Amino acid sequence: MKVINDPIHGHIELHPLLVRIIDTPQFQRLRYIKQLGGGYYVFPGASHNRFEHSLGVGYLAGCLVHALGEKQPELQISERDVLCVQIAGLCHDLGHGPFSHMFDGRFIPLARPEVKWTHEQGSVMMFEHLINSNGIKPVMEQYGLIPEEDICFIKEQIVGPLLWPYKGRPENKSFLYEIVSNKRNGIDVAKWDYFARDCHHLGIQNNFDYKRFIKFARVCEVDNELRICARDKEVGNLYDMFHTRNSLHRRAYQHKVGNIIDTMITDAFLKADDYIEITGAGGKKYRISTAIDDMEAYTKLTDNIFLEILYSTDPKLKDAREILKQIEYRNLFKYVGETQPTGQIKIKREDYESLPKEVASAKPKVLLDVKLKAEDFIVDVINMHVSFYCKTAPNRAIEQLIRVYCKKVDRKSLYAARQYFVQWCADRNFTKPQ
Amino acid sequence: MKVINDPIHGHIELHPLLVRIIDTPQFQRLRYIKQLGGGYYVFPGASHNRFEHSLGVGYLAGCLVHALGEKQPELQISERDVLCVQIAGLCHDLGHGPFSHMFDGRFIPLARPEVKWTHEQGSVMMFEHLINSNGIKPVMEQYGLIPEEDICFIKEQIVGPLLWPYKGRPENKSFLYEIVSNNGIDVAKWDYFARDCHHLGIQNNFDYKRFIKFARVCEVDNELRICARDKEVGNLYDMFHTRNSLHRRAYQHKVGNIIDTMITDAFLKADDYIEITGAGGKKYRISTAIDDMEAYTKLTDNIFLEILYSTDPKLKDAREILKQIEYRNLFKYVGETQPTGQIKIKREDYESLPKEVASAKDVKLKAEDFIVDVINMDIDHVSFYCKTAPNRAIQLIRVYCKKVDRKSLYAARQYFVQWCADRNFTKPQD
RNA sequence: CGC
RNA sequence: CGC
Ligand SMILES: [Zn+2]
Ligand SMILES: [Zn+2]
Repeated sequence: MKVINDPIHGHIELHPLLVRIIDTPQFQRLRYIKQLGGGYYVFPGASHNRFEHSLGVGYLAGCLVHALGEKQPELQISERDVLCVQIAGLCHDLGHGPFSHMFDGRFIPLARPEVKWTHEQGSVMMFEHLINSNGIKPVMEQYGLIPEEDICFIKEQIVGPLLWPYKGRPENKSFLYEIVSNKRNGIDVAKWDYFARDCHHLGIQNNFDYKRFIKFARVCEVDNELRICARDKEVGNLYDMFHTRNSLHRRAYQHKVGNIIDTMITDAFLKADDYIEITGAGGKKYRISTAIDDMEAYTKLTDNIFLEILYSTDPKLKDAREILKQIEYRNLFKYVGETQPTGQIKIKREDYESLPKEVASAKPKVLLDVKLKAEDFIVDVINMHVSFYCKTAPNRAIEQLIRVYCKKVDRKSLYAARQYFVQWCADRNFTKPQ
Repeated sequence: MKVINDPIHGHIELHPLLVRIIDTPQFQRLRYIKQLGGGYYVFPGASHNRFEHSLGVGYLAGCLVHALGEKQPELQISERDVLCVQIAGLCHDLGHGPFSHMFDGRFIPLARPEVKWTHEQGSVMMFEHLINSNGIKPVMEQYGLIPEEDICFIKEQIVGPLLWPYKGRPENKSFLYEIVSNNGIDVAKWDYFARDCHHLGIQNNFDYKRFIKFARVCEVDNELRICARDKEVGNLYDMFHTRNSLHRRAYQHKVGNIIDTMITDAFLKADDYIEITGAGGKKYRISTAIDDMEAYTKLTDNIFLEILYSTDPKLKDAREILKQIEYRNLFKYVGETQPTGQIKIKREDYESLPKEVASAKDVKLKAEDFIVDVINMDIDHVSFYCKTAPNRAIQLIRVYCKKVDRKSLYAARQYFVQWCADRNFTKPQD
């Protein structure tokens, strides 16, 4: 089989069935989507894309199931189970759009507030499209997979279930749905890859040692469910991982300028949406916000759309182009403040678009000259339990931030924007900004 | 000052003038050109672009020039001098085209064999274009630079001189011309040695920090040359070895070079049908964008995706080559050879080679089926000093086939071996 | 506001 | 033929 040499995992061995899924346009698309979205414009080392991360997730998913399979043959983990987990690891991010999280986290809710969309649902659709347009089903049979149920298994590891809700594997293998993405504690192999990979590219330092965690993991009975468990001695490695997670969020994922830049890209896309045409199945033409509705079109929707707007000459694209040009010139939106919702609702995606109006409609009655419209405000909604076993008894067990930026960079609008912001938070009973 | 946190160097401090140069479309362009070109298709960690490298080179350039001047005040090293050497470091790669070296190393020769072009020449043109499009001359003045002679000094660091052939700085500051690009020891190699090892997972045994703090300018044959300390000779060996490990394992990688030639082939078949708008509304091709910097500003690795996502029927041939890269149905390796004792093959003759292979001889193959790739790399000449006496010192040629059946593959092998006989080249191994 |  |  083939070896891919990754700076984080060294030599990666890929089963020939994984190679065939990788060597498709639907998987090679991930080479053109930056892992950290606009974070590259803030961190020059963060040039990595979804592709190499996905190889890493596919690789760690395998190492874990194969480690668990050797130390616990009573789990009856087949080599078909291994491949289904690796495929799910490879393919979990297939549905990511331009600038990863900025696309489904901010662009799609602002452009189509009525539509519900996640990158995970995109991954399922893209995976189904990847199989159908490349004849992967026979290659799966050739290598021992049973397509109808194994494809069901792979999709459920990605997006979740549609008593025991799953239908790809029975209850005696429930621990398999915990590897690729863990919806119950947030410890999965995908986190392991990008902690290490993002640290590597940001120059932040990573104390967590994923290999020791794999070496000592075990499946155990916890409330009559089979769950993967860490050794009781290894709590120190887990403390390190959580500290790395907190550093990456505080330093990189929630960086002030990096988030501002994400909203500028989203602004440019929104101004371009009516004029960019992406050709989907049958020659039908889609927009940036509607490419998610046709997988052929989505395949051709990547970070490229930044440069296609930046390089365009079309007069209708001028407004969008000038937003991208201000990023290059480093004339960004200006930070106004921050807040938190007090024991309150999740500010919901359907409401993201109404937010700039509320801020402008707020009444700071300490009245000054300048007044601002909704188009001048950006509102940024940033959305953000381990069982152990002792070695003497091996199968016995033991939120939202809201930033406001202003598109006008004068002293007076920024002074006024602050007054509107401080007023808006009182209206909704948010914490006082300062 | 503004700080940029880089994984190779930690914190980089940028003088306000450098920020002004960096925050232009001409410099930001470098975010959209892979440092290793097609090598990303073999090394998934090699996603790095020319931009981050260029910041490293400016940083390393300042470190060296600043450490010399503080340790040897007799060198008369101004802050004008430091800023100029930083700008030269920041901008030395401004002229790189799509997929870095694959552009001027193979494409421009195959598309316009008449013209003799280098990315360094592009960097001079792109720099001049950068300075005028963003009003950098007044900013240079408000920070103590004399633009007319300093722009010459920056240009000369990047491309070289047109007796003392330089006109940006006098001979008593000859050493300043050795920092950005040189004997082959300069800060540019230092950054990409470290940067490439970091993304490739190869180990870099050279420590540039140790070389920097122990470096001294000394007189050697009437010229002031930058000299390493005697005890750093072991560091120099490690430097020369990681350089050679990077070329043999990464830059001259077999599949990555094959992929580079597939992109080049795609570009030549797309060349007559892509239009890039340059100054005055004039239109240019991938091959002529080099003659107009406004157009060149918009020619990045994005030209790869424009072809790949194109629907024009006239771009189908180029599109299908790129689509063959995604599927991993690549050209096939036939063999390797070298011009032993022979005249090195020159760029102007690159396009003649695929027909010379079909020339020299059941199934027979035409020039269309042959790719000929010419791989170029480009002890002494480095002087050391002792502590007690601190002022005195002491081509590859590969052939690929486009038809991948075993019958055409064995045929192309014989075309190749015979072609080397006619041209006095080595007989390939197995 | 590439602290 | 991302040894
Ligand atoms: Zn992921
Ligand atoms: Zn360079």
